[PDB]
Order: sequence, then C-alpha cells, then structure tokens
Amino acid sequence: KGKTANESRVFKTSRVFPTDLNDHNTLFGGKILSEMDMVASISASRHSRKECVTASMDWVDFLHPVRSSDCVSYESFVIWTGRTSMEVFVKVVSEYLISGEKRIAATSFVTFVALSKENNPVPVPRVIPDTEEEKESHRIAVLRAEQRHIRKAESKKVATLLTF
Amino acid sequence: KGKTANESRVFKTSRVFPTDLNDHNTLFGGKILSEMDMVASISASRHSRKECVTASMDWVDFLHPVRSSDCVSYESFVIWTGRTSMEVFVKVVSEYLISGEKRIAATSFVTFVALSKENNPVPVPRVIPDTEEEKESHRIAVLRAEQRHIRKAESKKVATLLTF
Amino acid sequence: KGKTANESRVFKTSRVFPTDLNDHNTLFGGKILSEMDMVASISASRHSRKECVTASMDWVDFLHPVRSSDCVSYESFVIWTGRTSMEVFVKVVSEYLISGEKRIAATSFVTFVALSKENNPVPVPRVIPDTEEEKESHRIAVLRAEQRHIRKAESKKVATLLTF
Amino acid sequence: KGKTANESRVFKTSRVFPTDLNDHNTLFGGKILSEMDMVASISASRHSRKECVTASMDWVDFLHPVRSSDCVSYESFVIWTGRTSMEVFVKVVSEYLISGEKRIAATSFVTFVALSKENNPVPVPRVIPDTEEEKESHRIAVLRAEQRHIRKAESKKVATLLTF
Amino acid sequence: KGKTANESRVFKTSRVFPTDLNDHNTLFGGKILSEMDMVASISASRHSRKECVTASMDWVDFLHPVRSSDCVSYESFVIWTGRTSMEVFVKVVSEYLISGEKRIAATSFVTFVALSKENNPVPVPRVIPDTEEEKESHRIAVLRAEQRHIRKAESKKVATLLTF
Amino acid sequence: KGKTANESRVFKTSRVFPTDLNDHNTLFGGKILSEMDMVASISASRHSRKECVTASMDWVDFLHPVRSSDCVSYESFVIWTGRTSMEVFVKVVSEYLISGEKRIAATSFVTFVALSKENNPVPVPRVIPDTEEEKESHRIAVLRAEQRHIRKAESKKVATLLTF
Ligand SMILES: CC(C)(COP(=O)(O)OP(=O)(O)OC[C@H]1O[C@@H](n2cnc3c(N)ncnc32)[C@H](O)[C@@H]1OP(=O)(O)O)[C@@H](O)C(=O)NCCC(=O)NCCS
Ligand SMILES: CC(C)(COP(=O)(O)OP(=O)(O)OC[C@H]1O[C@@H](n2cnc3c(N)ncnc32)[C@H](O)[C@@H]1OP(=O)(O)O)[C@@H](O)C(=O)NCCC(=O)NCCS
Ligand SMILES: CC(C)(COP(=O)(O)OP(=O)(O)OC[C@H]1O[C@@H](n2cnc3c(N)ncnc32)[C@H](O)[C@@H]1OP(=O)(O)O)[C@@H](O)C(=O)NCCC(=O)NCCS
Ligand SMILES: CC(C)(COP(=O)(O)OP(=O)(O)OC[C@H]1O[C@@H](n2cnc3c(N)ncnc32)[C@H](O)[C@@H]1OP(=O)(O)O)[C@@H](O)C(=O)NCCC(=O)NCCS
Ligand SMILES: CC(C)(COP(=O)(O)OP(=O)(O)OC[C@H]1O[C@@H](n2cnc3c(N)ncnc32)[C@H](O)[C@@H]1OP(=O)(O)O)[C@@H](O)C(=O)NCCC(=O)NCCS
Ligand SMILES: CC(C)(COP(=O)(O)OP(=O)(O)OC[C@H]1O[C@@H](n2cnc3c(N)ncnc32)[C@H](O)[C@@H]1OP(=O)(O)O)[C@@H](O)C(=O)NCCC(=O)NCCS
Ligand SMILES: [Ca+2]
Ligand SMILES: [Ca+2]
Repeated sequence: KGKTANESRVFKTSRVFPTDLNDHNTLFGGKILSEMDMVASISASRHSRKECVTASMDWVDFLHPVRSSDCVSYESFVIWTGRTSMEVFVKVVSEYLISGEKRIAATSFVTFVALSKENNPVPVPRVIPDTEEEKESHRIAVLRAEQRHIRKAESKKVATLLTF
Repeated sequence: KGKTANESRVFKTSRVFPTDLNDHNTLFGGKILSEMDMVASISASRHSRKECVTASMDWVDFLHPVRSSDCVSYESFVIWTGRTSMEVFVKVVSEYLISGEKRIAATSFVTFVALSKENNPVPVPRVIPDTEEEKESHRIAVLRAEQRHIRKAESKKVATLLTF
Repeated sequence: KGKTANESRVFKTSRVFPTDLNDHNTLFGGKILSEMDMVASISASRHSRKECVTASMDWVDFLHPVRSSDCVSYESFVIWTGRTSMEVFVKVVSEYLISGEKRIAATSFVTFVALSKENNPVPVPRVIPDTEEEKESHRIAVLRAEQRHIRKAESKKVATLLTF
Repeated sequence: KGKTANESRVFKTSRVFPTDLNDHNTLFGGKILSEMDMVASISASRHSRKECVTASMDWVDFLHPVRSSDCVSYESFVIWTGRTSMEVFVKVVSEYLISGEKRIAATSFVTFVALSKENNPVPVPRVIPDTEEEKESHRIAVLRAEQRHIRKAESKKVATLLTF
Repeated sequence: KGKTANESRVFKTSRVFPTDLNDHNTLFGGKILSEMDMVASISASRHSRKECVTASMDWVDFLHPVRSSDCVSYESFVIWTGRTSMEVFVKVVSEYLISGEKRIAATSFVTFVALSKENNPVPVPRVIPDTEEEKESHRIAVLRAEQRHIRKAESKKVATLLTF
Repeated sequence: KGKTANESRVFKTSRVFPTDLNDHNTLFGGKILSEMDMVASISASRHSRKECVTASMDWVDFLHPVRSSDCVSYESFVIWTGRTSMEVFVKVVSEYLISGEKRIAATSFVTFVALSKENNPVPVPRVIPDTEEEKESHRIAVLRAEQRHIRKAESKKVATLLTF
C-alpha cells in the first residue's frame, strides 16, 4: 500500500554525557553519526515493518558544536522510497539548557534496505509526504537518490584499489 | 613544517559485540561510522598535535555486511591538509575468524579542524604522501576538498528550510 | 511566567538491546526505571531551566513485558508544580516491530527539585495543563503530592531502624 | 523447603562514575533505581532458583545525595513471599571516601515473579525472617503486599485513559 | 594506627551479560581482571582513606569457566601492607543459577599505592588479620610481596628492550 | 603447519575516557588489563583460527601512569606455542598528545588455549619469530611457559584453602 511520512517519524532527545565530549567540550562527530543511524534504522523498520540494514550515509556537515551545556534531540522519518530501499531524513537539534536557544547542528539522509530472512531485498511501502516541509525534503531526497549510484561507484573504485 | 602521512596512521581491531548487531545479525552502520570518526580524530591530533574537532564526514557506502563471525579493523591517516583543516582517510576491513578472509567493508574521508584553547582554527603541518597508494588517496582527497564548498551549501540550505 | 505542560514534553524511542534482557527476553525493570528518570529529568530542566535533582519515584507496576521484538518509547512532561518542585509524568509505550502493535508497559510520576549552584531549592514556573488528558493526569498528580510528606516520613523511619 | 532470608542476600559496592552524575555531582535517581532492581533480581533468583521478572517497584524517596566523593553499596534479600512472587528489600548506602561516613540514601521493595520457560508463574520457596531487622522489614512487606492489588488497579486505570 | 582486614572488605556480585561472553560462552579474561582491580581499588581506598593507584597485578589462573548460566561475585580486602603500599586479595566465585553450585574461578593479589594530591606515596594504616583464613592469606601475601621486586625488575627489563 | 609471529600481530589505539580515570586522574589498572586480554584474544584466534579462551595472565607491573592527556595503544601477538596453548605478548604504550612523546606503560603475556565446539583443547600452528625483538620475546615466553606448572600449583593452593 502506501504510508504517510509521519507513520515512521522517530523522536529522541538526550543529555550530553562527558564520555562523548572531546577536548574542546563538543561531541565527537561519531556520537552524532551513530545516533542518526540508530534513530533512522527505527524509522526504517517502522515504515517497512521489516528487518532493515543501513546501505549508506549521505555526507554530513557539523554546522555548530554541541556542548555539555546543550541538549540533543534527533528526529527522523522516511521521505523517499525505492522498491526495496528507503531514504530516511535525520535532523539533529541542540538546545541550551538555560537559554532554550535551539539550532540545527546537522542533518542528513540515511539509506536503508529491507531484507528477507535470507538476505534478499524486499519490497517496501511507498511514502506519502504530507507537510509542505516534507514535500521539500522529498524533492531534495529525490535528487540525493540520483547521485547515489555515482557515489556507490566511486566507493567500489576506492575499495578495489586498496590494500587490506 | 612537514609530516609523513604514516606519521599519523592509526590502527584498531575489535570483535563484533551483540550490542551492535541489528535484527539481521549485522553491524549497525552507526557503529562503524563512530569508529571511523574516533580513529580518525586520533590521526588528526597525532598530526596536528592540537586537539581537533570533526567538521564533516564524506558520503559512506556500506559495501559489505560485517557479521558476528567477523572482527573489524580500522586504519586511518591524514592525506590532505589545508590551512587548519585535514582530510583524514579511513578504511574498514572485516576479517572472517575461521576462514581468515578479508573484505573492505567501507571507506571514507573525515575532515578535522584544529582549534586553540580559545576555539580558533589553528595552522597544521603539511602532510607528505609516501606510498603509491597514499598518493592515489591524496589525489582523491584533493578532489573532495575542492567540492567542500558546494557540499556545505547543500547542507546550509537544508538547515535553512527546516523549521524547529 | 507560566509554562504550558507541552513545553517540557520529551520523547525517546529506543531499540531493546540484549544487555538489558533477563533470561525471559524481557527488559530488566531497572532499565525502564532508569530511562523514566532520564527522560523526566530532561523535562524538569526544560521547564525549570535549572539543573534538577530527582527527589522521589512514584510506585511502578510493569503491566506488560518488553521483548527484543519491540522498541520502547518514553514520553514525559511536567504536570504539577509546587514552589521549587515538579511532578513529572512518564509513560512507557512498547511497540511491536513487525506488527505495529502498542501497549502502555508502565507509567509513573517522578518528582524533581530545582537547585541553585549552592544546593538550594529554587522557585520554578507554574505549569498549565491544556488537553483533557493533561488535566486528568494533573488531578492524579495533585493527589500524589498531597501525600508525599507521608511517604517520606515512612521512608525516613525505615532508614532509622536500619543498621548499616 | 523454606529458605532463610539471608540465603538470598546480595551485596554490591561501586564507585560513582561521571557518566551517572547530573550537573550537581549527584547521581541520577535512575542510576540508583536500576541498581536496586539488578541486585534485587539476583536475590529473587537466588531464592527462587528460577529466572525472575520484575513486577513492580515500590515508591522511592531519595533521602540524600550521592556525590562523586562517595561509593554506593546495595544490599538486598527476599523478605516476603506469596505463591509465585517475592518482595525483595533493598537498601542503598552512601559512603564517604576520605571520611568513612555512611547514610542510607534510599530503601525500597521490588516485587518479582518467578516464571517457567512458558511464561507461567511458578511456586517459590517460603522465606524465613531471622534477625529482628528482618522480622521488622517483613511486617512492613506484609503491609506493602496487602495493597498491591489496589496499586495495580490504579496503574491499569491510568493506562486506560492514555492515548498513545 | 591499625585496621582490621575486614575494615576494607568489599563484596560485589553480578550477572553475566552477553557482551562479556566470548564465543565459547565463557567470560573474557579481561572482564574478570577489570573487575578484580575495581573491587580491589575500593578496598584500597577504604583502608587508606586515600586516593589510590594500582601498582601491580599478581599472575591469575582461570581455574574454571564462568558461563551465562552462572553468576559472579568478587570479594576483596587488604591483607598485607607496606609503608605506602598495600596488597589486596581478590576472590572470584561463580555460582550456578539453578544448582547453587559455587566454585572459585580465580584469585589474586592486587598491589595499590596511596598517593598525595601531588603524586607522592603516602603512609598507610597497618592491617591486622583476624580470621584463621585471613592469617593464612596474609602469610601468602608476605611471600608474594617478596618476589614483587624481582617481577618489577623483569618488567623494567622488557620495557627498555622494547620498541614503541 | 607454520605461521609467522606478525601473522597475528594486533594493534589498537584509544583515547582515555573519564569513565576509566580513578580519583588520581589516571587509568584504572583494570581498564588496561581488559584491553591487554581483549587485543590478545584476537591475536590468539587470528593465529589458531579457532576461537580461544584465556587460561592465565602473567604478572603485570604498571610502570607509568596513563593520563587523560595521553592515548593508549596496544600491540599484541603470539610468540610461543605448545600443543593447544599459545603465549601471547602484549605491550601498552602511552602517547602524550601535544608533546608526542611515548612510554611503555606496561607489558605482559596472556596464555590462550584453543577449543573445539565441544570445548576441547585443539592443536594450534607453531609460531615463527622473525624479528630480533620477536626472538628475544620468544626466548622469554619460553622461560614463562616452563614455570607455568608451579604458577598453577600456587593458584590451586590458594583456591583449596579458601572457604566460600
Ligand atoms: C548492497 C547491499 C546494500 C544490499 O543490496 P544489493 O545486494 O546491492 O541488492 P539490490 O541491488 O537489489 O539493492 C536494492 C536496493 O539497494 C539500494 N542500494 C544498494 N546500495 C546502495 C548504496 N550504497 N547507497 C544507497 N542505496 C543503495 C538500491 O537503492 C536498491 O534500491 P531499490 O530497490 O529501492 O531501488 C549490501 O551489499 C549490504 O548487505 N550491505 C550492507 C549490510 C549491512 O550489514 N550494513 C551495515 C554495514 S556492516
Ligand atoms: C569547523 C568550524 C570549527 C570552523 O568553522 P569556521 O569558524 O567557519 O572556521 P573558519 O572559517 O575560520 O575556517 C575553517 C577551516 O575549516 C574548514 N571548514 C569549515 N567548515 C567545514 C566543513 N563543513 N567541512 C570541512 N571543512 C570545513 C574551512 O575550510 C577552513 O579550512 P582551512 O583553513 O583549511 O582552509 C565550525 O564549523 C565548527 O565548530 N563546527 C562544529 C564542529 C564540531 O565541533 N562538531 C562536532 C560534532 S557537534
Ligand atoms: C529533596 C531534596 C532534593 C530537597 O531538600 P529539602 O531539604 O527537602 O528541601 P526543601 O524543604 O526545601 O524541599 C523543597 C521541595 O522539595 C520537595 N521534596 C522534598 N523532599 C521530597 C521528597 N523526598 N520527595 C518528593 N519531594 C520532596 C518538597 O515538596 C519541596 O517542594 P516545594 O517547593 O514545592 O514545596 C533533598 O532531599 C535532597 O537533596 N535529596 C537529594 C536527592 C538527590 O540528590 N537525588 C539523587 C539521587 S542520589
Ligand atoms: C506480573 C506478571 C509478571 C505476572 O502475571 P500475572 O498475569 O499477574 O500472573 P498471576 O495472576 O499469576 O500473578 C502471579 C503473581 O504475580 C503477582 N503480581 C502480579 N501482578 C503484580 C503486580 N504488577 N505487582 C506486583 N505483583 C504482582 C501476584 O501477586 C501473584 O502473586 P502470588 O503468586 O503470590 O499470588 C505479569 O504482569 C507480567 O508478565 N508482567 C511482565 C513484566 C515484566 O516482564 N517485567 C519486565 C519489565 S518489561
Ligand atoms: C612506581 C609507582 C607505582 C609509584 O611508586 P614509586 O614512584 O615507585 O615510589 P616508591 O618507590 O616510593 O613506591 C612506594 C611503594 O611502591 C610499591 N611498588 C612500586 N612498584 C611496585 C610494583 N610494580 N609492584 C608492587 N609494588 C610496587 C612498593 O611496594 C613501595 O611500597 P612500600 O612503601 O609500601 O614499601 C608509579 O610509577 C605509578 O604511578 N605507576 C602507576 C600509576 C597508575 O596510574 N596506575 C595505573 C596504570 S595507568
Ligand atoms: C584451560 C582449560 C581450558 C583447559 O584445561 P584442561 O582441561 O586442563 O586442558 P588440558 O589439560 O587438556 O590441556 C591444557 C592445555 O592448556 C594449558 N593450560 C591449562 N591450564 C593452564 C593455565 N592455567 N595456564 C596456562 N595454560 C594452561 C595446558 O598447558 C595445555 O597446554 P598445551 O596443550 O599446550 O600443552 C581450562 O582450565 C579452562 O576452561 N579454564 C577456564 C578458562 C576460561 O574460560 N576462563 C576465562 C575466564 S572465566
Ligand atoms: Ca506525513
Ligand atoms: Ca578482619
């Protein structure tokens, strides 16, 4: 059938623990990436109701730092779907505990592929964008889903050229 | 002044813990993304001898699943430098315990920027690619750095349209 | 200077990891308890915009199991205030991965107290219930608070007769 | 077939790590709650010699702060039994590192239910209070149990009026 | 002055989590070692009431495996003291959750040195063994404290001979 | 048949997280002990291609503190073999971030034994020391293996006298 983007929306707001802070009192980029993928993998399975796997991560720019005085929240939902794969948009917002001042520290698209119990890609519902914002994000996702093939190709190129 | 690429090479092999396996008995991409950033940040500070901050992560294609029957290894090192930014390359290899066979699970570049105590971009030594493979990876790190301005324009755009 | 209950509302959806499961593939009650306080503390500072300390945890009944086949969601918000304290409501929703089925696995009230950098209870804004659900939860909260002095006197006595 | 309360007694002393401290260098209540259930579940299986599921957590008052300057100790034991359930008592003692000073930081009753591999409540041995402390805690437990059906009916109703 | 060995006794019983189990369903030796040192460092500070550091680990033999069906408990206390250092005995016992069958999986002595806020070794109370068992363990500790110097010496020898 | 030592060499560099720092801003010995075992177990299975179990750990002298201002690196590899047991050598190097200077923080040997699915010691390839340094470390691993029988008699004794 077909599912609304909001059917797969996932929210997660966390505290900023010292473990994840580097020397400059800002999160390690990895912490954010690990979390983006995590919250997105949940969106992937909510939409597909299948056991998903992460195929790719779109480039990510860390627009602002997220410090200990901050608070991070992630939001994610599926916006674009292929036959077997789906693109999950992820939004990361930091919030000052005393000010309330929020600001988006990073965003990205994570691609997931639904698999059968025997590693066979499996059809996935279609997404249907409601909000005006969701429609814009879907347009962007459409364009990002086109370069996907070039990227993969470049990735396979670097691989073969490499030593283990 | 000048610093060999290998003078910042960083290794790391770990087992695959159940904690990080999805419902398909494979690693969450997030786990790998975090390790790539982690290991890469060490390379960055080893080279700059200033503690660094991750500025952005390049696109990442998860070429092969990493299972509990494997163990992952991460290799990373600087292969490009600007004034205060460094392009760090990272490769991920999966190794089958009993068979002994390896596979590049993924690769990428993570851009780090060196900062002062007062959080200001500070100069960083130039990197000197020795090996043929290093030269080729540097040849590529260059193309990536050349597109960093448009990649950022793409991100700043999405952030702009987002409402939170 | 009166905040709407929704201004302190906090969400979090997580997967159910093996580490938090006993031999019945059900979460340890403790895991849920920990996440309730966490999520409720973020609500407390969202609303008080001060760092908060948890004063007491209302009694908690684990109505249903939370298996590896589910994902857990936590929702919380300030629903009652005194002078320097807040009663934060928290609801735990268990959702079935492949079937989309949901149930409340538990609910509770966590009481937080705002403190100054000198460990002194500081005044906190008043909370305003909007929806019917919020108005109802508020009454339940009013009742809970009407008896906290008793609960505490009971706790103090037990500590009294204890040899450590 | 009647076990002494002491046969299920469990101890644990831990340091206070930065990760579990809020901005007041006091433990998150949740951390303590988690450790109480953990330690109490080990007592439950020590006594029932079956894998146990946590049914409910009695109300909990955090009488004192637990700072990084302390170490926490947890003690627990079965102090009441029904047919298939047990009420496990738990006391949290905070001890000052350089001064040796101790205080009860919290106490509580955690209720566990023994289950068969088919998720069925199984009979558990009867517990025998020995010391005066144990006999007293037992009476308090008897009272707690006399009202659990009410507490649960109250929890079920809240879940009822909740929209998720 | 002088303190009884029991003044520093520390108990800790834990569950065996999957994360720490290797491929053969037995704990990684590291998990046990990390824990022995941990519980022992607590004994060290309880006795010395000083901030301690771990100087050495005596060899450790893993007599039996500790599986998921097991339960581990550590016990530690100071038995031998120098002027500035102290030897902490550590006992590790696994217990079958269904049988109750206990057995000691490993034991060892960990040496700690009390330090002043400026890294200067600092005098430590004297230990006084009460139990007959404690007296035997103290005799053994006395002999182990003699070879300490040879060991250290061999350690320094291997170090200098090594490449970084 | 035959396998080079380096064919099992394993590297690993990590940052020093606050979680593992004692009250003296230095690593808990336990943290290091765990990493030495971890890294060494990988070396063991890389060599034997059978998953291994840690049999014993050699004495360990903590020659230098490892601070938050450093980052630790672990190198390990097999340098001695018996029929089914392997002597794995492990070195720990601390590296000062800003200065760039290194120090051997500790070193040791960890004995691993290869097991079948049915938990039976299974034969393991011989190890071939190449480098001069390897030969010297093997020359030593031999002396250690020669005393393993008395080291075990010492441990079995302590276990015998212990009452639990
Ligand atoms: C390639 C992989 C993603 C599975 O797909 P596949 O074998 O290539 O098979 P298919 O060709 O049928 O792929 C189906 C979908 O893959 C998607 N896809 C494959 N590679 C992709 C890439 N790197 N980036 C984005 N999408 C990709 C395509 O969009 C295609 O979508 P569609 O049907 O919607 O149009 C796979 O090799 C894999 O399992 N890798 C990751 C598994 C994992 O464990 N991930 C974590 C890393 S350890
Ligand atoms: C990167 C950052 C430090 C500096 O931005 P700035 O204040 O704009 O820095 P400047 O413009 O003075 O100079 C920036 C240097 O960083 C580079 N840079 C800035 N943004 C970048 C980006 N998104 N990707 C790659 N490099 C970037 C610039 O190219 C420049 O490089 P160069 O000197 O070699 O030529 C800032 O974006 C930041 O703190 N981001 C947050 C990073 C972080 O802490 N987050 C981790 C997770 S929250
Ligand atoms: C509760 C506590 C936080 C405040 O201290 P206090 O001495 O009771 O201070 P006050 O008398 O001013 O109480 C202030 C508020 O605390 C509330 N409160 C106090 N004890 C409470 C109890 N334990 N349970 C619930 N609420 C409590 C009171 O209602 C009062 O509310 P009000 O302002 O609306 O009227 C104090 O008990 C404490 O510091 N405990 C610390 C617990 C902690 O740090 N938690 C972490 C776990 S270690
Ligand atoms: C409580 C539960 C465990 C047992 O189920 P049940 O349907 O109530 O089964 P029973 O009627 O036989 O109850 C058996 C025992 O449970 C006790 N009990 C049931 N519900 C309880 C409640 N929530 N609080 C405290 N004790 C409870 C009853 O007193 C009874 O005790 P008894 O044998 O001495 O008389 C069930 O609610 C459940 O499976 N919840 C699972 C919670 C869980 O798995 N915990 C992990 C967190 S997700
Ligand atoms: C050597 C070290 C242990 C401190 O002591 P020191 O500088 O050698 O100074 P001292 O000579 O005065 O040592 C005092 C005690 O050290 C003890 N000691 C030192 N090295 C020891 C060793 N490896 N094994 C057992 N005991 C040792 C001695 O028993 C002496 O004891 P005593 O007074 O009771 O008789 C130190 O170099 C160090 O800080 N290392 C570990 C610190 C740390 O952070 N540990 C975790 C590793 S990262
Ligand atoms: C080591 C162990 C597997 C085998 O003991 P066993 O049943 O006595 O083994 P066998 O006697 O058949 O043969 C033992 C091989 O292991 C070696 N071994 C046994 N105990 C050893 C010890 N304490 N230290 C080093 N090697 C030991 C023997 O030397 C022999 O080596 P070899 O074949 O090369 O010459 C057994 O002690 C064990 O399972 N221990 C627990 C290890 C573990 O799982 N624990 C990890 C933390 S709990
Ligand atoms: Ca929608
Ligand atoms: Ca004594």
